[PDB]
Amino acid sequence: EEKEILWNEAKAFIAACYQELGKAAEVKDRLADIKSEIDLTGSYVHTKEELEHGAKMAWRNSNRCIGRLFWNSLNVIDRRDVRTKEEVRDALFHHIETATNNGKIRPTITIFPPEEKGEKQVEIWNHQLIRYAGYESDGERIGDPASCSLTAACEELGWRGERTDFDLLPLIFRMKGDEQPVWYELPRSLVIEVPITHPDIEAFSDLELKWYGVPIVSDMKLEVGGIHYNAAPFNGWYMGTEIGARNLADEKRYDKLKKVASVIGIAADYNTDLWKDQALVELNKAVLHSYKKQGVSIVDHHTAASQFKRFEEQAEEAGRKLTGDWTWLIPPISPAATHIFHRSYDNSIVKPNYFYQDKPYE
Amino acid sequence: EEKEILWNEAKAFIAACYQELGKAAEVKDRLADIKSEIDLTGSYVHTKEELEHGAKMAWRNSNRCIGRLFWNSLNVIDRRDVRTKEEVRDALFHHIETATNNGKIRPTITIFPPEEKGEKQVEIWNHQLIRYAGYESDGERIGDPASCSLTAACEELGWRGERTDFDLLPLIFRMKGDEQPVWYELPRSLVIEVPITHPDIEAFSDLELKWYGVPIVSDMKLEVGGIHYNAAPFNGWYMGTEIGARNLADEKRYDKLKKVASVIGIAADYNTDLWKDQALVELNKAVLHSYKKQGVSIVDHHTAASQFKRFEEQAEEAGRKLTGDWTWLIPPISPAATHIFHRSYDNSIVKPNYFYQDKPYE
Ligand code: HEM
Ligand code: HEM
Ligand SMILES: CN(C)Cc1ccc(OCc2ccc3ccc(N)nc3c2)cc1
Ligand SMILES: CN(C)Cc1ccc(OCc2ccc3ccc(N)nc3c2)cc1
Ligand SMILES: CN(C)Cc1ccc(OCc2ccc3ccc(N)nc3c2)cc1
Ligand SMILES: CN(C)Cc1ccc(OCc2ccc3ccc(N)nc3c2)cc1
Ligand SMILES: [Cl-]
Ligand SMILES: [Cl-]
Repeated sequence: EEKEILWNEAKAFIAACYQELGKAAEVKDRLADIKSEIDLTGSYVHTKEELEHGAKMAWRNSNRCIGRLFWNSLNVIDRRDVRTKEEVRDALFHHIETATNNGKIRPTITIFPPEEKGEKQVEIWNHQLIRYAGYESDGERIGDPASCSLTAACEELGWRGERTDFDLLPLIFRMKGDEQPVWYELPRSLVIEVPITHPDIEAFSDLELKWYGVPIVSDMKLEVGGIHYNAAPFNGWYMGTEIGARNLADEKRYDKLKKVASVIGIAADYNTDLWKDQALVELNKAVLHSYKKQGVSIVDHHTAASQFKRFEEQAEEAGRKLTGDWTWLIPPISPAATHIFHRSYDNSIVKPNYFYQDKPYE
Repeated sequence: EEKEILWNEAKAFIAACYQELGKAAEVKDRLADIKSEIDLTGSYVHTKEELEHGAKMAWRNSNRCIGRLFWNSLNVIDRRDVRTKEEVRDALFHHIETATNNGKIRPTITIFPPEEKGEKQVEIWNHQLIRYAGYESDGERIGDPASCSLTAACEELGWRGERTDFDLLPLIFRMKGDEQPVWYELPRSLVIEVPITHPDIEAFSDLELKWYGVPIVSDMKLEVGGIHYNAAPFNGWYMGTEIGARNLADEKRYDKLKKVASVIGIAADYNTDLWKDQALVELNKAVLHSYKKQGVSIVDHHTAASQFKRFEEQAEEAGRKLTGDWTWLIPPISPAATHIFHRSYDNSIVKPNYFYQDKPYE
């Protein structure tokens, strides 16, 4: 039964992957040797080539991703050889370093041993390798409320935050066999942060806003040809709106719009003044300015949309069906100013792809 | 066959309508007398009460409408008695007047004779009773490009525009029997227009922007209990983003953002400056300011969203399933700053409702 769903997903993936790689004749035999390995072992192992390309296809099939134009240049790191928690830690540390690249961010994925029996070899608890802690107790809100449950979990395991609004969470993951995860504090020299300043408004620094340079999503499962890589953190660079329009602006996140309106010198009294909209623009301007000023890669939502239009064009030209999630592709500011808003997308799920999986904490 | 689909839609509507009206016991007999009239005549006629309430239910079921909180106060004008084109014209003229109400806009619908055999008694060509003409010929673009095909149609029928960017289209509709529609120029005293000025930036008047006060959508079919009112123009007041973020901003409409950026004194050179986003905010501020300054009703998208949240609450409280089209409910500016963005909606079609129908021109 499980042996079957593995085989069908394998046939579909190998065919498409070898087609794209210009190795269509190699299919027949590779497909045969896989079928054998399935019968014998209950699973099969990807070559470096299959895995690298699979990860790339997976990004290409991510309906919600506006940044897909660069799918083919993803930097794939094959860490299926790790066996220990020191290795997992060091691989994660290394991911941060090479992906950050002094600010010239390389879109990178580190791939760990896949699920065996549906049994995890490694299980990463972090939502992102770099994120800020969050604390809610007795009317006191500190840091990122989205990180509240993970922070409280780390604090059960012996970690303690300094309770600034920007405490870096430790790396926390669990190895197969161990009932409890381990956690490792992050070396500050590895983590680039960007202070938020405004190009025109000097007072903007009084808000003492900052964000981390590299978003490294680490809780999603990569699925390639019937193989489940539940631990495979990947990154791109940020689109400014992620920081300025959501992380810093959402009421249930940092909720800074009222403070932003104050430093930019406008009233936050009437809906008709559109002070929130104005706050959002200046904050988003601020974010872009600050990242560029420091040498940390970032894209604005207009450029991002232009790139994604090219992705649409490149897709049709290659004879590939395009898939997308309109509700996630439009940017949270001025979406009607992008072509994305004015067309529709098929939201079908094609594999290889990245998927949600259940959290171990909570 | 047609007699059947009419009966089932009638049973569903009368039941729900009499339930809401507190007349549940009157159903039995009203339903019986309808069934008779169906057998005898092939159709049935709504009472003033059924029709009024039906129009209200139809608005309430409009998935794409953010303004549904006020569904129950819709002002229904019953003009099923018109037989002539002078009557149709005068009813349309009257709609404009009472709905405008010196700027204190009354949400109004005028209801004309429904389709008989699926045969129209009246067929309105205007998309809205008040709209601006549009001209595209030889690299010259004038007025509203969305009105290009209707403008060219009116010009076939003997109308001629002055070719300003704001020529008011004539009312144009066709009566049953007549092979061709008629057109009637709009009396300027009936049409309120609002010049666009900015509260802070005096130079904004140099753009010589204006818009009409009352959007009166006139090409949709109202369906109430199996009866098709193909001619039933209705109106609300504008949400500012409709004018500032779409009509005036869309490249395929008035396309004013570059001009807006110039008068507000910012460069329109780099995506990272977010000059479009900034332009959009000031233009939208300008629109709201100008409507309020003149005494013409308008709502901003934040207030509109707050009202729609109340509509959600009022719906659940009344034990009614809520339906909505997320992609149309979010406003085209700062959607993530409204609760609408952060939840989902069922997009099922419930009748009574308003529907698209095929255009007679084109
Ligand atoms: C290179 C720069 C990239 C940019 C600018 C970019 C941009 C985005 C943005 C803005 C989102 C929406 C995030 C949200 O609203 O929560 C997104 C979603 C996503 N991106 Fe990308 N992305 C990039 C690279 C990548 C890479 C390298 C991968 C994986 C190999 C990836 C996979 C995804 C996935 C899976 C989602 C959806 C996650 C979900 O459903 O919650 N992206 N992308
Ligand atoms: C009272 C103030 C009202 C406001 C502020 C309002 C707001 C809106 C807005 C902003 C839209 C989206 C328009 C677009 O993006 O193209 C919309 C759609 C709609 N509204 Fe309303 N509305 C109001 C009253 C009404 C009334 C009185 C009716 C009918 C009785 C109505 C029926 C609809 C329908 C049918 C649509 C969807 C049209 C389509 O699918 O293209 N609304 N409304
Ligand atoms: C915690 N999850 C259950 C919710 C969740 C998981 C992954 C998510 O990924 C968003 C995402 C993924 C990849 C990205 C790559 C680059 C970029 N700038 N943003 C990116 C943003 C979002 C929400
Ligand atoms: C694939 N296309 C040819 C068909 C198609 C394209 C865009 C579609 O909708 C995009 C869209 C989404 C939201 C909107 C909200 C308001 C508005 N005026 N237009 C809006 C338009 C629908 C169908
Ligand atoms: C020409 N049609 C095929 C496309 C089309 C038709 C009606 C449409 O109605 C939009 C609409 C409808 C009712 C409204 C009521 C109030 C308001 N402020 N806007 C409103 C906007 C939009 C597009
Ligand atoms: C009905 N809810 C309990 C379930 C539910 C609510 C909102 C949902 O999505 C809203 C939504 C739409 C677009 C988004 C784009 C980006 C982002 N970070 N979140 C976004 C969230 C999905 C499911
Ligand atoms: Cl993030
Ligand atoms: Cl309009």
